Amino acid sequence: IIGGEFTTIENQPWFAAIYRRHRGGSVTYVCGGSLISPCWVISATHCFIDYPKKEDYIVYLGRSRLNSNTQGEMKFEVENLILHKDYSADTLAHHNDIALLKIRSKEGRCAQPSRTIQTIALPSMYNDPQFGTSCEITGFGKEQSTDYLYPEQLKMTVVKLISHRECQQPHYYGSEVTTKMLCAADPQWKTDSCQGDSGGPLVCSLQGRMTLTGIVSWGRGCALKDKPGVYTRVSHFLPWIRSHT
Ligand SMILES: *C(=O)c1ccc(NC(=N)N)cc1
Repeated sequence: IIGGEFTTIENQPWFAAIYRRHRGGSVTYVCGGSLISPCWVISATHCFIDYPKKEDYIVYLGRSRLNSNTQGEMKFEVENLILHKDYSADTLAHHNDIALLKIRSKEGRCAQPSRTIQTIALPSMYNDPQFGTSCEITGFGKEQSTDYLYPEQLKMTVVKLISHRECQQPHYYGSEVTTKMLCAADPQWKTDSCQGDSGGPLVCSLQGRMTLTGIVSWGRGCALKDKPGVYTRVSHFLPWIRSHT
Protein backbone atom coordinates (compact mmCIF):
# COMPACT_ATOMS: atom_id res chain seq x y z
CA ILE A 1 0.00 0.00 0.00
CA ILE A 2 1.43 3.38 -1.15
CA GLY A 3 0.39 6.06 1.40
CA GLY A 4 -2.71 5.19 3.47
CA GLU A 5 -2.40 4.12 7.11
CA PHE A 6 -1.30 1.23 9.33
CA THR A 7 -4.10 -1.01 10.61
CA THR A 8 -4.65 -4.27 12.53
CA ILE A 9 -6.66 -7.35 11.48
CA GLU A 10 -9.66 -6.18 13.63
CA ASN A 11 -10.29 -3.57 10.88
CA GLN A 12 -10.22 -6.15 7.98
CA PRO A 13 -10.99 -9.46 9.74
CA TRP A 14 -11.65 -11.37 6.44
CA PHE A 15 -8.05 -10.56 5.29
CA ALA A 16 -5.90 -13.67 4.54
CA ALA A 17 -2.05 -13.60 4.52
CA ILE A 18 -0.80 -16.21 2.04
CA TYR A 19 2.82 -17.46 2.15
CA ARG A 20 4.86 -20.05 0.13
CA ARG A 21 7.33 -22.69 1.51
CA HIS A 22 10.54 -22.75 -0.63
CA ARG A 23 12.30 -26.09 -1.32
CA GLY A 24 14.73 -25.75 1.65
CA GLY A 25 11.91 -24.80 4.09
CA SER A 26 12.14 -20.91 4.13
CA VAL A 27 8.68 -19.12 3.98
CA THR A 28 8.07 -15.84 2.03
CA TYR A 29 4.87 -13.73 1.74
CA VAL A 30 3.09 -14.13 -1.65
CA CYS A 31 -0.26 -12.28 -1.69
CA GLY A 32 -3.40 -11.26 0.15
CA GLY A 33 -6.82 -12.94 0.01
CA SER A 34 -10.32 -12.62 1.56
CA LEU A 35 -12.33 -15.13 3.62
CA ILE A 36 -15.69 -15.57 1.80
CA SER A 37 -16.89 -18.60 3.89
CA PRO A 38 -15.32 -20.66 6.72
CA CYS A 39 -13.49 -23.02 4.27
CA TRP A 40 -12.88 -20.62 1.29
CA VAL A 41 -10.31 -17.83 0.65
CA ILE A 42 -10.56 -15.85 -2.63
CA SER A 43 -7.39 -14.36 -4.17
CA ALA A 44 -5.73 -13.76 -7.62
CA THR A 45 -4.50 -16.58 -9.99
CA HIS A 46 -1.37 -14.43 -10.87
CA CYS A 47 -0.18 -15.00 -7.22
CA PHE A 48 0.08 -18.80 -7.72
CA ILE A 49 0.58 -19.31 -11.49
CA ASP A 50 4.42 -19.89 -11.28
CA TYR A 51 4.07 -22.33 -8.29
CA PRO A 52 0.71 -24.10 -8.71
CA LYS A 53 1.22 -26.88 -6.09
CA LYS A 54 -1.32 -26.43 -3.20
CA GLU A 55 1.13 -28.11 -0.71
CA ASP A 56 3.66 -25.18 -1.03
CA TYR A 57 1.23 -22.64 0.57
CA ILE A 58 0.26 -21.50 4.09
CA VAL A 59 -2.74 -19.23 4.77
CA TYR A 60 -3.12 -17.19 7.98
CA LEU A 61 -6.34 -15.62 9.24
CA GLY A 62 -6.36 -13.14 12.16
CA ARG A 63 -2.84 -11.98 11.33
CA SER A 64 -1.83 -8.23 11.50
CA ARG A 65 1.99 -8.60 11.10
CA LEU A 66 4.09 -10.02 8.24
CA ASN A 67 6.90 -11.95 10.05
CA SER A 68 5.52 -12.09 13.67
CA ASN A 69 2.57 -14.17 14.99
CA THR A 70 -0.58 -12.20 15.91
CA GLN A 71 -2.32 -13.47 19.11
CA GLY A 72 -5.53 -15.31 18.02
CA GLU A 73 -4.28 -16.11 14.48
CA MET A 74 -5.15 -19.43 12.74
CA LYS A 75 -2.87 -21.27 10.30
CA PHE A 76 -4.24 -23.34 7.36
CA GLU A 77 -3.01 -25.77 4.73
CA VAL A 78 -4.51 -25.42 1.24
CA GLU A 79 -6.71 -28.48 0.53
CA ASN A 80 -7.74 -27.18 -2.98
CA LEU A 81 -5.93 -24.42 -5.01
CA ILE A 82 -8.41 -23.53 -7.84
CA LEU A 83 -6.94 -21.23 -10.52
CA HIS A 84 -9.11 -19.73 -13.29
CA LYS A 85 -8.63 -21.93 -16.40
CA ASP A 86 -9.29 -18.80 -18.60
CA TYR A 87 -6.51 -16.83 -16.87
CA SER A 88 -4.29 -14.84 -19.30
CA ALA A 89 -1.54 -12.23 -18.79
CA ASP A 90 0.16 -9.76 -21.23
CA THR A 91 2.84 -7.18 -20.33
CA LEU A 92 0.42 -5.44 -17.93
CA ALA A 93 -3.18 -6.65 -17.85
CA HIS A 94 -4.18 -9.83 -16.02
CA HIS A 95 -7.40 -11.48 -17.33
CA ASN A 96 -9.70 -13.64 -15.13
CA ASP A 97 -7.25 -12.88 -12.26
CA ILE A 98 -9.22 -14.90 -9.61
CA ALA A 99 -8.26 -17.94 -7.44
CA LEU A 100 -10.03 -20.03 -4.68
CA LEU A 101 -8.12 -21.67 -1.77
CA LYS A 102 -10.07 -24.26 0.24
CA ILE A 103 -8.39 -24.07 3.68
CA ARG A 104 -7.95 -26.85 6.28
CA SER A 105 -5.99 -26.69 9.60
CA LYS A 106 -3.85 -29.69 10.72
CA GLU A 107 -6.92 -30.62 12.88
CA GLY A 108 -9.06 -30.65 9.67
CA ARG A 109 -11.08 -27.52 10.54
CA CYS A 110 -12.11 -24.40 8.53
CA ALA A 111 -11.95 -20.81 9.93
CA GLN A 112 -13.71 -20.27 13.33
CA PRO A 113 -15.09 -16.68 13.54
CA SER A 114 -13.68 -14.39 16.25
CA ARG A 115 -12.96 -10.67 16.84
CA THR A 116 -10.07 -11.09 14.29
CA ILE A 117 -11.57 -13.68 11.83
CA GLN A 118 -14.85 -12.91 9.91
CA THR A 119 -16.16 -13.54 6.33
CA ILE A 120 -16.88 -10.76 3.77
CA ALA A 121 -20.09 -10.75 1.66
CA LEU A 122 -19.82 -11.18 -2.14
CA PRO A 123 -21.61 -8.62 -4.34
CA SER A 124 -24.98 -9.35 -5.97
CA MET A 125 -24.45 -10.20 -9.67
CA TYR A 126 -23.25 -7.14 -11.71
CA ASN A 127 -24.12 -4.94 -8.64
CA ASP A 128 -21.17 -2.44 -8.26
CA PRO A 129 -21.08 1.06 -6.62
CA GLN A 130 -21.18 4.07 -9.02
CA PHE A 131 -17.90 5.69 -10.25
CA GLY A 132 -16.44 8.11 -7.63
CA THR A 133 -17.41 5.78 -4.73
CA SER A 134 -14.67 5.57 -2.02
CA CYS A 135 -13.57 1.95 -1.32
CA GLU A 136 -10.83 0.45 0.91
CA ILE A 137 -7.88 -1.77 -0.01
CA THR A 138 -5.80 -3.75 2.51
CA GLY A 139 -2.40 -5.45 2.37
CA PHE A 140 1.27 -6.08 3.27
CA GLY A 141 2.59 -4.77 -0.09
CA LYS A 142 5.32 -2.17 -0.70
CA GLU A 143 4.88 1.33 0.83
CA GLN A 144 7.00 2.74 -2.08
CA SER A 145 7.64 1.41 -5.64
CA THR A 146 11.43 1.60 -4.94
CA ASP A 147 11.18 -0.27 -1.59
CA TYR A 148 12.87 -3.70 -1.35
CA LEU A 149 11.15 -4.63 1.96
CA TYR A 150 7.39 -5.09 2.64
CA PRO A 151 5.95 -3.40 5.75
CA GLU A 152 5.77 -5.60 8.85
CA GLN A 153 2.41 -4.00 9.86
CA LEU A 154 -0.78 -4.36 7.77
CA LYS A 155 -1.93 -1.25 5.85
CA MET A 156 -5.17 0.07 4.34
CA THR A 157 -6.01 3.02 2.11
CA VAL A 158 -9.01 4.52 0.31
CA VAL A 159 -9.29 4.71 -3.49
CA LYS A 160 -12.20 5.97 -5.68
CA LEU A 161 -13.83 3.81 -8.42
CA ILE A 162 -13.15 5.02 -12.01
CA SER A 163 -15.62 4.47 -14.93
CA HIS A 164 -14.75 1.92 -17.66
CA ARG A 165 -14.85 4.99 -20.01
CA GLU A 166 -12.22 7.03 -18.08
CA CYS A 167 -10.01 3.92 -17.56
CA GLN A 168 -10.16 3.04 -21.34
CA GLN A 169 -8.65 6.45 -22.36
CA PRO A 170 -5.34 6.56 -24.31
CA HIS A 171 -2.90 7.66 -21.57
CA TYR A 172 -4.71 5.38 -19.03
CA TYR A 173 -4.75 1.67 -20.11
CA GLY A 174 -6.60 1.68 -23.52
CA SER A 175 -8.14 -1.77 -24.36
CA GLU A 176 -5.94 -3.35 -21.58
CA VAL A 177 -8.92 -2.84 -19.17
CA THR A 178 -12.16 -4.87 -19.81
CA THR A 179 -15.73 -4.76 -18.31
CA LYS A 180 -14.55 -7.70 -16.03
CA MET A 181 -12.04 -5.27 -14.37
CA LEU A 182 -12.66 -2.20 -12.13
CA CYS A 183 -10.15 0.73 -11.95
CA ALA A 184 -9.70 2.70 -8.70
CA ALA A 185 -7.32 5.54 -7.81
CA ASP A 186 -6.72 8.60 -5.66
CA PRO A 187 -7.70 12.00 -7.17
CA GLN A 188 -4.04 13.14 -6.50
CA TRP A 189 -2.62 9.66 -7.46
CA LYS A 190 -0.99 9.76 -3.96
CA THR A 191 -2.18 6.30 -2.58
CA ASP A 192 -2.50 2.91 -4.36
CA SER A 193 -2.01 -0.85 -4.20
CA CYS A 194 1.57 -2.04 -5.02
CA GLN A 195 3.64 -5.29 -5.36
CA GLY A 196 2.58 -7.74 -2.59
CA ASP A 197 -0.99 -6.24 -2.26
CA SER A 198 -2.37 -8.40 -5.14
CA GLY A 199 -4.98 -11.08 -4.30
CA GLY A 200 -6.18 -8.77 -1.52
CA PRO A 201 -9.57 -7.07 -1.05
CA LEU A 202 -11.19 -3.95 -2.48
CA VAL A 203 -14.18 -3.47 -0.12
CA CYS A 204 -17.10 -1.09 -0.81
CA SER A 205 -20.26 -0.42 1.24
CA LEU A 206 -23.23 -1.47 -0.96
CA GLN A 207 -26.76 -0.70 0.41
CA GLY A 208 -25.02 -0.43 3.84
CA ARG A 209 -23.20 -3.84 3.61
CA MET A 210 -19.36 -4.24 3.40
CA THR A 211 -18.86 -6.04 0.04
CA LEU A 212 -15.87 -7.64 -1.79
CA THR A 213 -16.27 -5.48 -4.92
CA GLY A 214 -12.70 -6.20 -6.06
CA ILE A 215 -9.51 -8.30 -5.92
CA VAL A 216 -6.21 -6.40 -6.18
CA SER A 217 -4.93 -7.50 -9.64
CA TRP A 218 -2.62 -5.21 -11.68
CA GLY A 219 -1.38 -1.74 -12.53
CA ARG A 220 1.38 0.19 -14.30
CA GLY A 221 3.80 0.89 -11.45
CA CYS A 222 2.09 2.12 -8.22
CA ALA A 223 0.51 5.55 -7.48
CA LEU A 224 1.52 6.86 -10.98
CA LYS A 225 -0.45 9.75 -12.59
CA ASP A 226 -3.14 8.39 -15.05
CA LYS A 227 -2.26 4.76 -14.05
CA PRO A 228 -5.03 3.53 -11.68
CA GLY A 229 -4.96 0.24 -9.75
CA VAL A 230 -6.90 -2.51 -11.60
CA TYR A 231 -9.13 -4.99 -9.73
CA THR A 232 -10.95 -8.21 -10.69
CA ARG A 233 -14.66 -7.23 -10.90
CA VAL A 234 -15.96 -9.86 -8.42
CA SER A 235 -19.67 -9.14 -9.34
CA HIS A 236 -18.85 -10.54 -12.85
CA PHE A 237 -17.37 -13.88 -11.48
CA LEU A 238 -20.29 -15.20 -9.30
CA PRO A 239 -21.03 -18.19 -11.65
CA TRP A 240 -17.33 -19.30 -11.50
CA ILE A 241 -17.26 -18.85 -7.68
CA ARG A 242 -20.66 -20.69 -7.36
CA SER A 243 -19.50 -23.65 -9.59
CA HIS A 244 -16.16 -24.08 -7.67
CA THR A 245 -17.48 -23.89 -4.06
C1 LIG B 1 -0.36 -6.72 -7.12
O1 LIG B 1 0.63 -7.32 -6.54
C2 LIG B 1 -0.36 -5.44 -7.70
C3 LIG B 1 -1.54 -4.81 -8.08
C4 LIG B 1 -1.56 -3.53 -8.64
C5 LIG B 1 -0.34 -2.85 -8.76
N1 LIG B 1 -0.25 -1.63 -9.29
C6 LIG B 1 -1.08 -0.59 -9.09
N2 LIG B 1 -2.12 -0.68 -8.22
N3 LIG B 1 -0.87 0.57 -9.79
C7 LIG B 1 0.86 -3.47 -8.40
C8 LIG B 1 0.86 -4.76 -7.85
